[PDB]
Amino acid sequence: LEEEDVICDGCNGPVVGTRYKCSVCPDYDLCSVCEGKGLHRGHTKLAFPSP
Ligand SMILES: [Zn+2]
Ligand SMILES: [Zn+2]
Repeated sequence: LEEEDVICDGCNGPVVGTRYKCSVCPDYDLCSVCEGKGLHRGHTKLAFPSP
């Protein structure tokens, strides 16, 4: 089947658990690893569960 998966704009890895979606940039997300590394710090991101 076709599934919609979230891939990290930082490491191209899967975004599972908590996803950080930028509130300004279009279709931009980070995994918790890339967030921890402090990527995309200039913009406010939305943090919510990624099932
Ligand atoms: Zn990442
Ligand atoms: Zn942004």
